[PDB]
Amino acid sequence: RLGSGDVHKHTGRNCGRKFKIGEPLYRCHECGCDDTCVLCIHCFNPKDHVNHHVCTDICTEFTSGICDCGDEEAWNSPLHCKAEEQ
Amino acid sequence: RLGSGDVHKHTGRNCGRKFKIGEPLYRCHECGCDDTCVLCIHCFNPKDHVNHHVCTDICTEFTSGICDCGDEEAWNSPLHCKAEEQ
Ligand SMILES: [Zn+2]
Ligand SMILES: [Zn+2]
Ligand SMILES: [Zn+2]
Ligand SMILES: [Zn+2]
Ligand SMILES: [Zn+2]
Ligand SMILES: [Zn+2]
Repeated sequence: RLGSGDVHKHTGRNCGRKFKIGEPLYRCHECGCDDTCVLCIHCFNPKDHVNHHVCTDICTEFTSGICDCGDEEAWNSPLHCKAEEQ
Repeated sequence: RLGSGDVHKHTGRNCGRKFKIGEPLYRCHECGCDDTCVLCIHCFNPKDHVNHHVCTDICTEFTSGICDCGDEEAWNSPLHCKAEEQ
């Protein structure tokens, strides 16, 4: 047996979650390679960002925008996905 | 019948969660009345802080420090506890 983890765990791939209208998300000035790099609520790990300038958002329009957790091109440091924590 | 909510829901009182060593937490420059006002991970709601300067922390020492969610003396605006969201 092996217990199941979080349904948002995505070890081995990019998260790719598509945001819905009204859904919040996170940005980090220091970690994001640019101001389009974002993390969904299931992925953002506060432990990765102590003393960083974090800025939340809410998706307010139909977008093809997606969570960049697990996309190393989007981040300046390793992230530790919150959904991987047990 | 009425379904149970989140075990961290604390409608009607202050949260009061005591942080453990290694536990992350949140601060908001604009919302906190001072730099001692904090929110635990179960309470911090990103929807309350769009375009605010949010700063995470990790508790690194034995403290009597506690989450201030639901303590109106600690905040400059109404918060909407994440644990109340269904
Ligand atoms: Zn994600
Ligand atoms: Zn992730
Ligand atoms: Zn960061
Ligand atoms: Zn709390
Ligand atoms: Zn709360
Ligand atoms: Zn705020």
